[PDB]
Amino acid sequence: WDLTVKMLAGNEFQVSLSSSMSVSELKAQITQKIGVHAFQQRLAVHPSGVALQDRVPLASQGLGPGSTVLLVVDKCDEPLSILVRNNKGRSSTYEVRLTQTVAHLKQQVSGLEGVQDDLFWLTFEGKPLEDQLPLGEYGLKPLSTVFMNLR
Repeated sequence: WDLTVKMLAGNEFQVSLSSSMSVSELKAQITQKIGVHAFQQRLAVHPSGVALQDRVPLASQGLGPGSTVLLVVDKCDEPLSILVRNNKGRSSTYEVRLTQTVAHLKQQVSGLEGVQDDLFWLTFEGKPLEDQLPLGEYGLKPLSTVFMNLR
C-alpha cells in the first residue's frame, strides 16, 4: 500500500504500509520520514479535509492504495498540570510535557513520594505506563489523574 502525505506547512512524500494498514502504522512511517512523534501528528483525508478516526480501519474512511492524506504537526509542548494519586489516595500535582517519558514522571513521583522507582508503576484510566514511551502516547491532558501502584 503506497500513500501520498501532504504536510500543510511543508513537504509531500510517499509512505508504504506493508503490515496492519492502520492509522498507527501510517503515523509510525511518518515518524521514520520527518522524525515527529506519532501523538503530535494530525491527519485528514485529501481533499475533503475530514479528520482520520484513530481506531477505524483506513479502508472504511475512503483511503487505500494511491490515496492522499493531509498532515499537520501539533506545535504545542507547553507544560501541563496532572495529578498522581499515591497508595493512600493522596494526589500531588506534577507539571509534565507530553514529549517527556513515563521515566521522567516516575523520577518526579519517586522524589516527592520517597519511594524507589522499581517499587511502583503508574496507570492512566487503568492502562499501565511504559518507562520508555512519551506521556503523549497515552493521551494525558491537563487534569488527567494517574495512579501510583506499589509492588
